[PDB]
Amino acid sequence: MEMEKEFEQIDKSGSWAAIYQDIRHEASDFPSRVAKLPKNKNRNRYRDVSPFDHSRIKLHQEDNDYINASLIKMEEAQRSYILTQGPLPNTVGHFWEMVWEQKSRGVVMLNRVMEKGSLKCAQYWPQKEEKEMIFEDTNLKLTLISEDIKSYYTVRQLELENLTTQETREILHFHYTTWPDFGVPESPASFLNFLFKVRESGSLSPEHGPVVVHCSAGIGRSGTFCLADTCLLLMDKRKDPSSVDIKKVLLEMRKFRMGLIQTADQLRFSYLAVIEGAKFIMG
Ligand SMILES: Cn1cc(Cl)c(C(=O)NC2CCCC2)n1
Repeated sequence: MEMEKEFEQIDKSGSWAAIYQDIRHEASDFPSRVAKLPKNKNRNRYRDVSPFDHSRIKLHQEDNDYINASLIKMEEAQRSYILTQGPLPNTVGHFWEMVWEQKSRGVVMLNRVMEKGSLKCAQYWPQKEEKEMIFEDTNLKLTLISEDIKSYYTVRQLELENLTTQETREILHFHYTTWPDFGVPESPASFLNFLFKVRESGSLSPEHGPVVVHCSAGIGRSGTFCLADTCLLLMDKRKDPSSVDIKKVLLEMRKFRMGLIQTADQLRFSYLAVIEGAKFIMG
C-alpha cells in the first residue's frame, strides 16, 4: 500500500502495536559473540543491546578492538551510517578513536546527558573553548571551536587532533536537544528541520566517512533518524515514490543492528516524519 493512506488505515483501526510486533517477529537474528565476551562487559551500556559480529565497527587496535557500534550500509539509497550507544566513562576515548579511524565528518546526538534524573551518556565533548579534553588511552585531543545554540538543537564545531601524527580535523556536532523524556514529539517539523541541517553540512555525503549517530542505546531515536533519511532519499531517486515501503526499509536496516525503532509510538512517528518530509522536498 501507499504510505499516507496505510497510515490513516492503521490509525482508524488502532493496530500500531500489531504492526510493530510483526516487525519484531520477522527481524534478523545474527550472532553477537564478541560483544558478550567477559572482557567487554564494561564496554556495553545495556546487556540486551549488542552489535552483530558481521557488521560491528572494529577499532584499529590489537589489544581489544571492540566498541558497541554497527555499520548500516544502504545499497540502493547509497548511504551509510554508524549507529552507536552513548559513550560510557570508560569508552569516550574509543568513541573518538572510531570517529578518527572511520573518517567521519559529523556526529549526531539525539539525547541529553541527563534524562529522567539519570545519566544517559558521558559528557564526552568540551563545554568551554579554553578547557580542551585529552584522551590518554587513545592519544587524541579535542577542542571546542564554536557553538551555535538554537531553540531545538545546537551545532558545535570541534577540532580533533591525532597526537601521534599531529594531524587535525574539523568535526561537526549536531545535537538535537528537545526530544521529550517520555514518548515522541507531537509534530515532526523540528526533527525534519534538524535532519535537513545535517544534510546541508555535507556530513552524510560520500566524500566523507559515515556519520556517527547515537542516543542512549543507539537503536530507538537513532533508528528513527536513519530510517527517515533513507526513505526520503529513495522517494527522490525512484520513478514511483509511492513504491517506498517503510516497513521493508526498516527490516533491511535491522539486518545490520538489532532493535531499531523501540516502540510502536516511534514507528508511527517515523511514518509521520516521512509523510510530512515528502511534501516539503517538492511542496
Ligand atoms: C521526497 N518525495 C519525492 C516524491 Cl516524488 C515524494 C512522494 O511521496 N510522492 C507521492 C505523491 C503521491 C504518491 C507518491 N516524496
